[PDB]
Amino acid sequence: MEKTHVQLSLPVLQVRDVLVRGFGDSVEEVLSEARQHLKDGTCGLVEVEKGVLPQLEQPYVFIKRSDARTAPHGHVMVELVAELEGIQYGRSGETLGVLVPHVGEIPVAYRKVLLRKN
Ligand SMILES: O=C(O)Cc1csc2ccccc12
Repeated sequence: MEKTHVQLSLPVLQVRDVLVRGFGDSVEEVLSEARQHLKDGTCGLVEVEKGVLPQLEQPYVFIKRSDARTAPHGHVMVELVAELEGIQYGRSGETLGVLVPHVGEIPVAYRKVLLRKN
């Protein structure tokens, strides 16, 4: 069945290339859709710098580090946290980036993660 964590290599996208700038319209929807796109191989990652979040659509889905002691098989352990109007749904570690749908944009790198599914 579904293991608790899955190894994934996520394409890193530049913010100005992203065509679909979020996963939906509520905290529960964006987390659900993020998880579905991760399962389908159609999720990208944008690294957060000044100017990035105002160019994307709320609610946001972040991947954040879930454990800063080890990174098994060269993949950092992460979990999902959503944000709407400055309030976060989950508490976790440092942000690795914001997740968005991937619809064919050309990435600039890949980020290896070990994702906690739920
Ligand atoms: O391990 C799998 O084949 C399933 C899977 C890959 S990414 C993700 C995200 C949420 C729920 C399930 C999954």
